Amino acid sequence: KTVVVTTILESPYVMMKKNHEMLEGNERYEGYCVDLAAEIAKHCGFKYKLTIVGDGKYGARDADTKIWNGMVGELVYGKADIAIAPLTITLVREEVIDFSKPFMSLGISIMIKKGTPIESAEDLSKQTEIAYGTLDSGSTKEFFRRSKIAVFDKMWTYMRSAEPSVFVRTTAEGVARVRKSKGKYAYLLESTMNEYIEQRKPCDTMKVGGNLDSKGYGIATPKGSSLGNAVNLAVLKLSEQGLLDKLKNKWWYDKGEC
Amino acid sequence: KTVVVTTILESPYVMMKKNHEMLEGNERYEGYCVDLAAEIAKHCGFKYKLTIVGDGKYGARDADTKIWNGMVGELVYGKADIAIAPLTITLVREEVIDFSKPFMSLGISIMIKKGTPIESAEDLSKQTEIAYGTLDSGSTKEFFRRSKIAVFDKMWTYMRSAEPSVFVRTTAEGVARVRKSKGKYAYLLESTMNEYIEQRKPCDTMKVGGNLDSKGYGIATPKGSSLGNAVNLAVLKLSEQGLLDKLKNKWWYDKGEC
Amino acid sequence: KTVVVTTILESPYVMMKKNHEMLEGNERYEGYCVDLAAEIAKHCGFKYKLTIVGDGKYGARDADTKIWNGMVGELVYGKADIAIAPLTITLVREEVIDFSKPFMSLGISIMIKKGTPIESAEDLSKQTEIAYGTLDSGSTKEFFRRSKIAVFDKMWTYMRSAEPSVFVRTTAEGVARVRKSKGKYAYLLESTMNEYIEQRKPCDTMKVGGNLDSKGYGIATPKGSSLGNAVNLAVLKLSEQGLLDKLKNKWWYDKGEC
Ligand SMILES: NS(=O)(=O)c1cc2c(cc1Cl)N[C@@H](C(Cl)Cl)NS2(=O)=O
Ligand SMILES: NS(=O)(=O)c1cc2c(cc1Cl)N[C@@H](C(Cl)Cl)NS2(=O)=O
Ligand SMILES: NS(=O)(=O)c1cc2c(cc1Cl)N[C@@H](C(Cl)Cl)NS2(=O)=O
Ligand SMILES: N[C@@H](CCC(=O)O)C(=O)O
Ligand SMILES: N[C@@H](CCC(=O)O)C(=O)O
Ligand SMILES: N[C@@H](CCC(=O)O)C(=O)O
Ligand SMILES: [Zn+2]
Repeated sequence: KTVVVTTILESPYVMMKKNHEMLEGNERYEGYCVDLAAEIAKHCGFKYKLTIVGDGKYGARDADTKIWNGMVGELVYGKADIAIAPLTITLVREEVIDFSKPFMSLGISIMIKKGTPIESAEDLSKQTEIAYGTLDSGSTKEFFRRSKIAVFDKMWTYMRSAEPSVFVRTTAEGVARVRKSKGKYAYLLESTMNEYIEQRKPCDTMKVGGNLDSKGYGIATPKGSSLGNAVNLAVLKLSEQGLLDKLKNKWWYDKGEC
Repeated sequence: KTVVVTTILESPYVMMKKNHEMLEGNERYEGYCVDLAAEIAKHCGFKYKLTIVGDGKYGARDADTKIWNGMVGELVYGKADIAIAPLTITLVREEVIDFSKPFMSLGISIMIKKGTPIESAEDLSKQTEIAYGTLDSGSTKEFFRRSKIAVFDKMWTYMRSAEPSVFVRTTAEGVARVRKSKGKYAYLLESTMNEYIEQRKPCDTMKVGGNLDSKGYGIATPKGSSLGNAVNLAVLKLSEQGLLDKLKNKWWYDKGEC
Repeated sequence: KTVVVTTILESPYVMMKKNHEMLEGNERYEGYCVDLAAEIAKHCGFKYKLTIVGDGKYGARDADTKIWNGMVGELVYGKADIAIAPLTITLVREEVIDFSKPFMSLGISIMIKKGTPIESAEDLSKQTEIAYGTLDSGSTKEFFRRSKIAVFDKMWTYMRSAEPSVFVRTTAEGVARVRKSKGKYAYLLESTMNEYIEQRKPCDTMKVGGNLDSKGYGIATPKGSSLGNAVNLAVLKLSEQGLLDKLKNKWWYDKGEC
């Protein structure tokens, strides 16, 4: 039984392998999460099909509709057997899907175009010149939507009324937006992505500040999926074998272009 | 059946005719909106009675009570069939009443007694010496109250807290307050009134800076009224036949005194 | 359902990005109306497909055939769910389609090559040296065609009978013609496009005089469409949150080249 892995195009976790669009199969993709999926499938002894979540969303439960979209939805509604993505372990997702132990640590972080007078979330919150937003339908946005933390809950008050929307559809759009914004837009996103981008040409962005929180990417499987246990042990195996570090190095730093 | 037209004594939209005491019914009044109402009535083929809004207000929803006052309330509660007044098309209002397309454009503008060291909203927001307020129960106030724009949020933060109240009940009061404040009061009001006032003796006020927002006056009708369509088309007709411009010229600039 | 947004390639409202040779769906497009469509959609919470009106016309009822072309037609004949375009609210159009409140004001204005012996429509109406025309199949043409106003009537009389046609198929054609005409052609186009063009290199054109009239672009939906309401409310929300002015700034002025 081929495990349907839901994942999302998000560098460097999962990326079309240059010139593999026209291709098919898992080999098309590359990235930390593709390798991870590999080491996971190998350690759990399963065949998997990497599928890119249709709506290209990580997963959020639509308010009112209550319907999970993105990779979470995939798992929740049985469209996918497992999500091997920079899928943030969050409480609201862990209620509806299972998460392996984190295979990666990240925090919400601020990406700014280099030179933006922003050193912290506080800075962002304390000012108006510089818009900032998050991926919509992602844990970051939810982090802010939900945070009682005075500075975030506020950053949210701003972001949620912000217009144009400070929310971007994709990390690339946030990043593009930061780059295109002449520093007038700060993108709140996961330090791992932020760190990846920081290391990619045009190298005009950087992570400033520490992370606004600490979380992890877990491999998500549907609630009570039998894969969960295997995958979880796999992740831990992988972690202890230094594979995750090896992978993170491979995908973040070994290709550093800055 | 005689259309009850709610309107508001607001120059030069609706004004008691110099005599007026010797006149009855519609003929008491003259002004852009009286003329507009005449042509709207003629073009929608209804007989109407101009009636001034009891509370002389345009209309805002009372927080807590959620009751609408002013012309909006007159429509909302079925005291009037139509509002033909410089009634600003706003989101909260369009939610409870219908507006023809705007028959007049306006923006929130600043009226200052001539010679006030203010050239913009940013200026007012940046200082404390010159008070500034808007008509309460009006769209200008609601604009600031609901504005997320840094400068206006600041301004609203100030105005909402200003003591004594920077808000006025009538434009006449705001205008008087400007004229009497020796430049210590800037009146945030709609450019149309501001322009009109600018052009009337004592010619001591002026609009400064551009409009803070762009909006329109719409002939309002109760949500889902039949008149709405007719009135809307009549407004478009009147607009296109140049009547609106002819009326605006007649009432704003033909009478100019400065 | 995915709302089908008809709109028109008209800078800066809707324009092909720059690599629209590598993007799909809505991201191929950029511009004020593209941004407008996005927030409109985000606020009305619908998915949309931007689709450029086939005939690249705005909408005019073909005399004799009585068939609406352009985006009006697209809406009138059910090909589009909504037009998010510099579509002029006009009487004839509101008779067949629904317009939101205007999301942008404009007036018919005269674009002349900078330094053209023209300062007004009266000026144009008085002379024959400077040809002037409008966009054909536009509200601007129809304004003149249908104008009862002596001057615009004379101008119409002139334009309709001017040879070669003073009318142009596109704004670019009109603009090019202004430029190429060494100032012997005045383009009567909406102030907004006039202003946009003014702001674009070669900066050889300018809006002269006031507008001949005042109208707005509204987001159009088929008559009695459910969307109309939400979109109208969206437009108002957006307008009040300063979005439309931000967009206007972003697309007109923030890239100003003159
Ligand atoms: N940085 S940290 O060690 O304090 C830290 C780490 C994690 C925290 C919280 C904190 Cl304060 N949350 C967990 C979530 Cl998955 Cl429930 N992940 S974590 O990276 O181990
Ligand atoms: N300039 S103005 O305020 O007098 C003005 C504005 C509009 C008018 C007419 C006039 Cl006279 N027409 C409407 C059309 Cl949509 Cl029926 N639009 S408008 O910009 O609000
Ligand atoms: N300044 S502008 O022309 O771009 C403009 C005009 C109107 C906007 C917003 C903007 Cl940004 N909002 C609408 C709503 Cl208030 Cl009914 N009216 S408008 O005058 O056509
Ligand atoms: N990793 C995030 C997506 C990126 C973000 O939200 O910043 C998630 O699972 O929702
Ligand atoms: N036209 C405004 C009143 C004037 C103002 O608010 O300044 C309204 O409809 O509320
Ligand atoms: N916006 C216009 C087109 C341009 C023009 O007519 O000048 C319309 O809706 O017809
Ligand atoms: Zn390969």
